[PDB]
Amino acid sequence: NDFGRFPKENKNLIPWGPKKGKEYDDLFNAIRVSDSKPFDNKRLILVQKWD
RNA sequence: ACGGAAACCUUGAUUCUAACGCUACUUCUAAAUAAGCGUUA
Repeated sequence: NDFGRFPKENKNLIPWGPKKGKEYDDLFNAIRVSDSKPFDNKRLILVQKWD
């Protein structure tokens, strides 16, 4: 989206939301990702950032 | 020492019976708690 002070993403490129008088066209409402069953704290470590 | 005197337009009566402010309607739609590590030493 170049119509602005600095560029940003075009959120309307993949259509989402309801439209007035138009058929519902949300693709990523059809993809529904559930979360995980909780795992244990025995699987956790204390890593550090290296660049 | 009057066409005059005496005489309640009065008694008893429920503006009452029956009737759902009800029927239908997702607070809904997309969205990684994530990005940047320069320069000096």
